[PDB]
Amino acid sequence: GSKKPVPIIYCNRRTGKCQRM
Repeated sequence: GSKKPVPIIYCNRRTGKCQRM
C-alpha cells in the first residue's frame, strides 16, 4: 500500500493505556 489513514489516538498515559478515538 502507500499511505494509511489513521483515526485519533486516545492514550491515557496516566493509566498508560491507549486506544483509538
